[PDB]
Amino acid sequence: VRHIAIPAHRGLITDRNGEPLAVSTPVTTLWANPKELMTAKERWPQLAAALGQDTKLFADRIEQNAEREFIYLVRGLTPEQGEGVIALKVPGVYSIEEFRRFYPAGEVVAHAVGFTDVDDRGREGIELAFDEWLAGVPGKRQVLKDRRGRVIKDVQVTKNAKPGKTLALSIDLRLQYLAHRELRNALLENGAKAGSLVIMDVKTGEILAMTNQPTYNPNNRRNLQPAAMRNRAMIDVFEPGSTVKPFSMSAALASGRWKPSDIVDVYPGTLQIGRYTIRDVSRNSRQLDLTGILIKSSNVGISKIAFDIGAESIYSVMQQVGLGQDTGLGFPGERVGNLPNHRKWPKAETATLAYGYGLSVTAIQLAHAYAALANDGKSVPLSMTRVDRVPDGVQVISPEVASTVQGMLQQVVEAQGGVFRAQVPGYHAAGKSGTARKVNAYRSLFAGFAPATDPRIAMVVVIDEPSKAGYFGGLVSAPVFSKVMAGALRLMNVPPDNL
Ligand SMILES: *C(=O)[C@H](CN1CC(C(=O)NCCN2C(=O)c3cc(O)c(O)cc3C2=O)=C(C(=O)O)N1)NC(=O)/C(=N\OC(C)(C)C(=O)O)c1csc(N)n1
Repeated sequence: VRHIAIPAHRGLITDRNGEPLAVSTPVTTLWANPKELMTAKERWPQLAAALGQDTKLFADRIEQNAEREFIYLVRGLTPEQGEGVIALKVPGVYSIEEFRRFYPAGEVVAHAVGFTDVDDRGREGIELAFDEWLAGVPGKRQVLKDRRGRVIKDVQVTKNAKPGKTLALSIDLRLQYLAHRELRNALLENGAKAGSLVIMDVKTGEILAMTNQPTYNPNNRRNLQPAAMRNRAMIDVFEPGSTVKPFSMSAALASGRWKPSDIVDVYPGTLQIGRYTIRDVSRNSRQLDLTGILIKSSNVGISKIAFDIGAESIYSVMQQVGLGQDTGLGFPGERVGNLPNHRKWPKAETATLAYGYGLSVTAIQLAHAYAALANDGKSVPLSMTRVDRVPDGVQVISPEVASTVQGMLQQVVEAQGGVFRAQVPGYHAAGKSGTARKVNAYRSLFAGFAPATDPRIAMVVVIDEPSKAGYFGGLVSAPVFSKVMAGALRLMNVPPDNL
């Protein structure tokens, strides 16, 4: 008499609308008692054939395990294939009924959902993070064996298996599909190495979509590079560059010393700070109002504002909206990044902070920060699960500064010489481009939200090493935001505010 495991049914993972993302399917494991097999050698070759094993390698194996009462023959056949080889009636060949994950959306949601191992344990993504909730508790059954390992009776069930619990993700499979296709299309269109796209509900903290390129089929994980398994939206850190300028502007408008119509002189489009040189791409400007600084992405303009208000006020807004701060999702391998702090801020670091140099963030943090700005300065906690009861937000930017900065980002998108590729047919949209030279090689960024009049959705597009002549965020990333924001607002029945 021994006690042996009854595997629990692993909980269904669904999208927010109940569409299956991870399903436990019944499969059959074959095992053999070698001590029984050793009395039916004439049966081995037929049994070897049936397992697609070679006659002599199979016989070498049984011989080598002749002292044992258990070995695995094969794991995870269908119930039909399993029943096919049990029907050969080979002494000492036995059937365990098991569960195996199937992922109906495959590579589309692989980074978020993750996978289980052959033992049905969660090892990546949601499968790992919610493993206790999904696995349930195994059962035990009492099994009498004769003295040479022959299973005879099933004496009783000692303890019943408790099933796993259903888990509904925040992901909307319809937005996930749209996000997946358009990031793939832009990646191919730009000969890009990698990229990420994140969509947030600005009101609920919910991640409606999270896709990366490259991806992999979790149903077929054989001969698979690590690179394609990385959930880059959460585990990759990058410099966000000029996409942080709206947080600098937030500190400027909250200081009491700046309003949108104020002028900064950026001539000649450079500014020497000790040994270091601050440089604009476009160097044909003198006076720029604060909206112009964002439209022309003048590093010199935001630097002079940063000198006047102090890095401390800028650091604080960036810390508050979650840049380089723990998200608290508890997701495997999640990076925090780095928001550098100083006891006393020097000049050079005051400027670089203000335009997103020497800062490290995730696509998720950047999306969360834009979510807070869109939701009138209120940060709602992030969830990867369906939110039925929305937790209270924290007011991180005053509602009036948030509303002024939204208006300015609406201008970045809609005004003359603005980022017109980010415009969303039938809607007012708002956002900020960025371009990071990595240490030539570029990262193209667009972060924004829509509709501008009552924000619903925040979105970040990161394309890593576009290899065509176009590398600027406004060229590469902005058109992706456009197509994916259009489809997302329509799938979510958001009334057009620009008709
Ligand atoms: C923030 O991301 C800063 C500043 N960049 C500048 C900029 C940009 O210049 N985009 C617009 C470029 N540009 C046009 O597309 C365009 C089109 C027309 O029709 C006209 O007439 C003019 C122009 C025009 O000037 C960025 C943006 O995408 O918004 N932001 N980035 C940096 O400071 C760093 N990278 O600088 C560059 C990319 C110039 C470089 O090659 O080094 C940076 C920040 S963090 C990091 N690692 N690098």
